[PDB]
Amino acid sequence: KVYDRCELARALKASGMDGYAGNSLPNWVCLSKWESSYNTQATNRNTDGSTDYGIFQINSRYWCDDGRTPGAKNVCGIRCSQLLTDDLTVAIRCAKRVVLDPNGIGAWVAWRLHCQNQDLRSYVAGCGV
Ligand SMILES: CC(=O)N[C@H]1[C@@H](Oc2ccc3c(C)cc(=O)oc3c2)O[C@H](CO)[C@@H](O[C@@H]2O[C@H](CO)[C@@H](O[C@@H]3O[C@H](CO)[C@@H](O)[C@H](O)[C@H]3NC(C)=O)[C@H](O)[C@H]2NC(C)=O)[C@@H]1O
Repeated sequence: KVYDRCELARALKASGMDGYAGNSLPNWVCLSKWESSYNTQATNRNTDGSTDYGIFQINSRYWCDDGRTPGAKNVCGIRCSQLLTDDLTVAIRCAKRVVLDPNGIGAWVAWRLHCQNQDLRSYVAGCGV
């Protein structure tokens, strides 16, 4: 499913993502926008054999099992396939686990590049959240 910006915002707010580990809502909308363009079925293969999965583009080397990534750890304890569903429950739960590591929201290259040290007010504007 390709989420509408405000449709996503409402779904993340409802899942407790606003302030999750000190990361306000606009941070998560900004990273979903630039990581996948709000598409839960987005996939991206890397040089090293790993693949990025879903709306938050979670890597198969540490967080999920896709059966073709060499030396993977599956810390989220899921199949990567579970990150591409229209239903965000599993993606949210894994993303929640990703920001608990020391690097936090800095784990996401799109966040560091287009959201970090920017005015993200516009990503939630008009959503009524
Ligand atoms: C949001 C997702 O999937 N992001 C992960 C991933 O994602 C991408 C995704 C797309 C790209 C693209 C398109 C291009 C490009 O150049 O790079 C990418 C990296 O690749 C990073 C590789 O460094 C991971 O970051 C690395 O990931 C784990 C998660 O924490 C680390 O292991 C953990 O390291 C910390 C030390 O800080 C410990 O606390 C824990 O022991 C440990 N493992 C566990 C299980 O928690 C490691 O350090 C950290 N790497 C560095 C060098 O930043 C980050 O998680």
